[PDB]
Amino acid sequence: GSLDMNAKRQLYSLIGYASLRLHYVTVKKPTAVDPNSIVECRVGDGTVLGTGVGRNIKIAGIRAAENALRDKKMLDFYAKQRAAIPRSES
RNA sequence: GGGAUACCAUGUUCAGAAGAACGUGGUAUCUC
Repeated sequence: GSLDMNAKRQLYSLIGYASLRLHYVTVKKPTAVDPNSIVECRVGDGTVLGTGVGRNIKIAGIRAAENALRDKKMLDFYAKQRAAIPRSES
């Protein structure tokens, strides 16, 4: 299918190059009165592949990955980019 | 007695392209 295992595979394997600067930030810190946690699938400090939320947070973590592999246009877009990438980059 | 997050610690597992990440021991809060 297309989740967790398949996700991590997409992110790193499919779009896991050098300098990409992945950035899955965790927000909404879970609690014993509302575990619910949302993830921020972003990279480069200005790119959001998607977002995810879940009760046991994992669904949030996963949903996060599944979120990044949900934007083929963005995914592939990076493929080319990764290949292009000009000079003078930080 | 079931289940969920988390803390200290430790590792296994998913996969089976690739590699990521979750698990596990116990204390506790909540909850059923």
